[PDB]
Amino acid sequence: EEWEELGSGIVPSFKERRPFHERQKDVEEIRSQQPNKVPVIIERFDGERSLPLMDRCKFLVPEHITVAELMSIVRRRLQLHPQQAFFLLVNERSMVSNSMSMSNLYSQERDPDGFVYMVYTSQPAFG
Ligand SMILES: [Mg+2]
Repeated sequence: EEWEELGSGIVPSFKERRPFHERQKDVEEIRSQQPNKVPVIIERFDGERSLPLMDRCKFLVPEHITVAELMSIVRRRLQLHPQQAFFLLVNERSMVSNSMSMSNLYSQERDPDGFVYMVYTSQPAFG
């Protein structure tokens, strides 16, 4: 009569893995060390079946980098067919390949814990 664990195979996300205060401390220290860099969490969308997983979810992006530029990097890193559909969301909102800096994105979209959370999908918003 011993407790058997279930669901070892279901990977938790970053927020599920680490507590708020422990996440908040990571951003505090990193911002002090490298203040010209933006903390980002980039994970796969839950339902997603086409696009692959990456080994890392914690990332540092220089302030000057563009949203368009970040999408190309994330797209390149996953090694996809060029026709394959790729979208990158912040707070469940799709992003256009636009000219805005990571520092402007960070100001506008940061989570209370200090990270910006992004998720990548094959599913388009509309259509
Ligand atoms: Mg889950």
